[PDB]
Amino acid sequence: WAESLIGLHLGKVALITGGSAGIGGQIGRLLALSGARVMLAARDRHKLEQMQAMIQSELAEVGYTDVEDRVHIAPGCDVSSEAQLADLVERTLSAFGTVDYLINNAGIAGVEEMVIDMPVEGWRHTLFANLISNYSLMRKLAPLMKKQGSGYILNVSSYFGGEKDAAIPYPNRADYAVSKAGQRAMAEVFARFLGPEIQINAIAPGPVEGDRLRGPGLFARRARLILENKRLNELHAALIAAARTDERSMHELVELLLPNDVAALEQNPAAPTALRELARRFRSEGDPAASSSSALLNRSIAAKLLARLHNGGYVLPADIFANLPNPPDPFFTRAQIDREARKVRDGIMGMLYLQRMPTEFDVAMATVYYLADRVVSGETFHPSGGLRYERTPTGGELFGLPSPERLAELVGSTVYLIGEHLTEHLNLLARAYLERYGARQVVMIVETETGAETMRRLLHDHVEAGRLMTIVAGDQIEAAIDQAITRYGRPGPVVCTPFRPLPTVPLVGRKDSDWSTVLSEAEFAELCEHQLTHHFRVARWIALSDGARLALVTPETTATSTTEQFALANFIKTTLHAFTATIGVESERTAQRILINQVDLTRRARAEEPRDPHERQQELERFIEAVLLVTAPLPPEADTRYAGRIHRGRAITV
Amino acid sequence: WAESLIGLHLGKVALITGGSAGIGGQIGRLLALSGARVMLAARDRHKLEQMQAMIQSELAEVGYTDVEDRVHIAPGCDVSSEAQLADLVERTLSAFGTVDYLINNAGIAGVEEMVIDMPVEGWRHTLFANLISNYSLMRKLAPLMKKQGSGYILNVSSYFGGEKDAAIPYPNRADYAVSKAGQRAMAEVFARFLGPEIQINAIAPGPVEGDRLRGPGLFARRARLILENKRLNELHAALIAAARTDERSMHELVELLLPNDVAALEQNPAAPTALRELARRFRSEGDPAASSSSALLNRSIAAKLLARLHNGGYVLPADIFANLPNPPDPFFTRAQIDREARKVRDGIMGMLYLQRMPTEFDVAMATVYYLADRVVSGETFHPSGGLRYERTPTGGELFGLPSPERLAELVGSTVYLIGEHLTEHLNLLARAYLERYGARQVVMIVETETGAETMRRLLHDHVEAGRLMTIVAGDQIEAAIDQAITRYGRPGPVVCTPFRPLPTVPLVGRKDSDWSTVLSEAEFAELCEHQLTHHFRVARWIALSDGARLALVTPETTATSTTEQFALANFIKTTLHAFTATIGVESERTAQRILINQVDLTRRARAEEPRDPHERQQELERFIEAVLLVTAPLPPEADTRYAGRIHRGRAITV
Ligand SMILES: NC(=O)c1ccc[n+]([C@@H]2O[C@H](COP(=O)([O-])OP(=O)(O)OC[C@H]3O[C@@H](n4cnc5c(N)ncnc54)[C@H](OP(=O)(O)O)[C@@H]3O)[C@@H](O)[C@H]2O)c1
Ligand SMILES: NC(=O)c1ccc[n+]([C@@H]2O[C@H](COP(=O)([O-])OP(=O)(O)OC[C@H]3O[C@@H](n4cnc5c(N)ncnc54)[C@H](OP(=O)(O)O)[C@@H]3O)[C@@H](O)[C@H]2O)c1
Repeated sequence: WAESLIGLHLGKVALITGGSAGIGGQIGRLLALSGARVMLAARDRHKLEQMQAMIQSELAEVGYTDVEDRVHIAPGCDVSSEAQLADLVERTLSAFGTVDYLINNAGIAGVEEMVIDMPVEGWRHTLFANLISNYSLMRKLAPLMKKQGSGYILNVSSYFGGEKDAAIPYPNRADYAVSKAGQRAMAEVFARFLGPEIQINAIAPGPVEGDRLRGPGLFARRARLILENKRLNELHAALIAAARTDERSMHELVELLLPNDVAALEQNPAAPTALRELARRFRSEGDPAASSSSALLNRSIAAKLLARLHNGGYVLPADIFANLPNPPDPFFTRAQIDREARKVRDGIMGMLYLQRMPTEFDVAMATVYYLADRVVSGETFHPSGGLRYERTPTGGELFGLPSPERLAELVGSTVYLIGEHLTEHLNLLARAYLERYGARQVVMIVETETGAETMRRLLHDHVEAGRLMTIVAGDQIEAAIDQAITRYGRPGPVVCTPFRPLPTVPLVGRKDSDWSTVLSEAEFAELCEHQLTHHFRVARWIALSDGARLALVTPETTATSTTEQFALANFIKTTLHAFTATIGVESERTAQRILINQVDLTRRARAEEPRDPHERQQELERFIEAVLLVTAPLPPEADTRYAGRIHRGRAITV
Repeated sequence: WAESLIGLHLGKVALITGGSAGIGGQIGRLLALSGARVMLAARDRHKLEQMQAMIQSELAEVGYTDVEDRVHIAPGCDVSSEAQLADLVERTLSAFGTVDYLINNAGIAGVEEMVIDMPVEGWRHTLFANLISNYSLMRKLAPLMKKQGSGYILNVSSYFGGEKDAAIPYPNRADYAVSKAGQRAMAEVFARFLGPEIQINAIAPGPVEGDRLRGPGLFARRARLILENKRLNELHAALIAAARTDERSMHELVELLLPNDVAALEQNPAAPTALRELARRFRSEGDPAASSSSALLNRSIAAKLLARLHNGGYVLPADIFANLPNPPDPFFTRAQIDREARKVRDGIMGMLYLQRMPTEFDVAMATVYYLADRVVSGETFHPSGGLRYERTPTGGELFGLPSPERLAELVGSTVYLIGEHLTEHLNLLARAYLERYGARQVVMIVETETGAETMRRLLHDHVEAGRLMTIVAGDQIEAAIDQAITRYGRPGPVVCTPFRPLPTVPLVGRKDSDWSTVLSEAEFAELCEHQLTHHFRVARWIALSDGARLALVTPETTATSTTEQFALANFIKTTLHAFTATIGVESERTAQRILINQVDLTRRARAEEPRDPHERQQELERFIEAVLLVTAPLPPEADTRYAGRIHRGRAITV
């Protein structure tokens, strides 16, 4: 079977991250059988040595000599650490010289939580390990590839990273979905800069049979979260619903859960109907051996609940769940978790056209044959069948304005605008809301005092009339939104624009250059912070603000933007669609059920941009219409199952 | 080099259409070296024998025995002929038994004209050869594949067939682009039915170095058309412009071109400014050795011009260009055609990220490795780099209503509605136009008298008031539009809905069945006639009707549509986007510059469909808004280069 591999990749040096197990282990193994010298990078030393030994043995059986020189290892390499990536490259270069193939395979599962329960640092950690690491390794190895006249960058993405012009929601996995989408987008936008010497593609496999999924594996962990998230979401919504029709504070309502007894809560006449009906449901649909049928929650679900309530603005002591009786193990039975795990597996098998999952060997084989193709760049290869998940087309240009009825509902509204560098857009938008649609007030949340002064001057008349308020956020956007809430009231429309413009630096260096001016690894992390994390932070906080309609706005491209700006802006556009689409679906699972959509100021081609002042004014009017379409209120009566998903997770191009 | 191929496809029977040359010749050759028994199908016998001999010789050099049994030929096989496809299968089955791989490689260039100059039969011929032939061959070979428990259908599509959720315009190649898009869509929708036994994918190569493109090849033919279409479009527009400001009939204006002398026309004081400025330009920008600088046209361009004028409704004798002096050869010089051909080549090389074209061997190699992958279905593999052409995202759901100003311009308008089976949609739309937007009249163009009576009854009040007229088109839609023009005046909005519903037959048969109830090869041709050719015919005619705004409406899917209806409707949706996007770009090249866009009543998932009467009414209101958005007039002042392309070739999902 290995005879088709002999000489396929002979004379090539390949670097494989996550090379000690899974798909990466198989890629490294098959590249070695193909004639390549491979460097396998991962954290655990033993796992790497075991894999190195297995490959070296196979290579000897096949007929290779000096097998120790063909398979090297780089232990203690966590891809989320920049210093560890710099050490990887130095170790690889000293061992084999110039790297031909950079296989960006490592990809952590991530936080595995809904955005509202996702810590910001946990989201940053996923981006560092799965996305930023890919640029960092390319930045270090592409100068040597360009100098020798050839190279290959392969990013191992996923079916759940979506596609060109379509986003795929991945509920509970937004950080992961964004990182996968960014790996594909990197191949798409850097292709033109890296060519003709370097090829850059992505692989997007569908679900793969192996340790990651089988194990507690991804399926078993997803099963436990389904049951944990079900208990959390049901408690959260019922407490929010009770708060609307009850005189007691959230503190007093949460106190009713302290005996942590499902039966006692159901039988409590002093408890609101919403909480009593909830207790009825827990005992009625639960496993009697599971303590989750007799107890409302454990300290872990209690901590997730408290954090949601605190983020939502409810005043509760941090020690409210300190004396909470801990339920005896198991909270969820083996029977419950296994039933849920098999339902996850069956659902995936039913979606696959071939009704079978590939093995890691199957994916790696297809990838290794694909790597021999020298005439393709900027593409996403699908080595295995994808699912039947919802695809959200991104980039619709033909749209109108919402109905006059929806527009009339903006009269007396509270509008929040977030931004700084887009001064024209912010001034035009605040004026349309106050002058055309009779909004009561606009709260202009800027980054700096210089930004606050620029806006107060541009909007002087509305400032003096008390119609426009300014807040300086700095790097504390959540606390600034909390200041906006206490001081001016909860918002209706929320327009989130980036505080920073895109950088204007080269994306590749000249063949004989040191690449010293090229976008650094730190600058790429900064692009992600300002153009991705910025919106994630706002969306995470605004998702618990009842009645909000959030518009996530991407950077602006013009007829005079540099080619590098076009690349980075299109990289952002695509990566953010994954986030917008995922949180769009997650919103339906919460009691607030806010609207979240994306308005794109970025286009693919320079030719499509306005060229004269009339065309510029048309573009600026389209921006107002696009923002109004996603921020006008969708009446409760109209928010049906059908119309609800139409008004969430969409992206429109100005 | 062939050692990596040994045993890769051993024990497989492959059928390759267009197997005597190009990419197909290389696929057959490489499949044979891989261990497969190959049947090569094409028209010319000599070309097939030459290829068969070359492969058999290589096979012997590599070490194979009984080489004559491994490579067979099927001459006189034109894929556009159904009878010839039935003979192909019988010949292949008798030679090697069950076919494992059906390689649908044959793909004719097509008509190579703008839609307005594209004969309807020429468009049908491309669909028969490039698309219908693919279903026909699958219909004959898939029962044997399913019975043996394995099979593979590979459709050779193109980069110019677009992608999932994105259309790519291919000006002058609409028939070809549609056929390519349909080959990809076939893989996408049949995957779930054909699995788990049969795999179905498409390959979408970008431009390929070879005889097709080099030759007179595709580049040289495209160069000659650029110069021919330039002379035709410039003459056509100038004659249309002159007709607006001149007292003379089109007949009398065309008479000024009869001396066929560029100099005499420029120097003619009796000729309108538009024609005199045009003559100035021909002499000024022309090659002096080319008779196109001294003569206005030849009989070929004169025939294309006359046909446009006749289709546009101008009264001219068929013999107007009978006595036209024929210009001496060359009409366009070698220097002119070569300059244009190299500009086509340079433009393609500049768009390719790798700045190089693959060879036929490169594409075929990548394809043959791809064919070994057993764990992927419903995908489009890109074996070579694509261009940087405009991508039109298709399926935007978030849209509003046009401005009240644009809406107010519908007062007193002439509306044409084309349809029959969508009775609810036609009645609702005609009522909105007449009752809500004060349109003067609606002309309801149906297929049959039974359809006319159904509509006259549903719209009885508007019929009696003289506000709703009915026309019975039959299979003569162009003549019916001409009857509408003479009798009721030229239209503003034109809503083109299919006359026929989608069939409700199985798409695959049971493993042990005869497949006798499965959608036949004739029924698939009929689907294409009613759901693709129907809109093409209307769009081809309406493109010359000044002031028209055309909406192409796809079939309807509901929460109760069969799974087969969902597949065929999604097949249509995607295939039509290619047409809409192409004609969208072509419209800018004409003097009429009408709007053409697509409104989709088809969705990908059943779950997205309305489930109750309230959700159904919301869906029906969205249909009205979507149609209004594409049929409200775009004022001349607003039709800028920027805003013009935004309002053409788009597709929105209801
Ligand atoms: N499995 C699927 O169904 C599937 C489908 C589509 C896409 N993918 C993608 O395919 C890639 C590989 O997936 P897989 O299934 O092979 O995953 P896996 O089994 O989890 O991969 C584990 C490998 O990655 C290493 N690794 C884990 N965390 C690391 C870190 N922080 N830094 C460096 N190495 C690390 C592991 O060793 P250490 O723990 O010692 O570091 C081991 O070598 C990922 O990019 C994933 O997103 C997977
Ligand atoms: N070339 C490119 O740049 C490119 C790029 C993307 C996609 N494609 C696609 O790739 C496929 C093959 O293209 P190619 O470049 O190899 O084309 P090609 O050189 O024109 O292919 C010619 C081959 O097809 C046969 N053929 C032509 N018309 C036929 C008909 N009516 N019935 C049966 N066989 C017929 C020819 O033999 P006879 O004349 O004897 O019949 C010969 O075997 C097509 O589907 C094309 O759309 C090509």
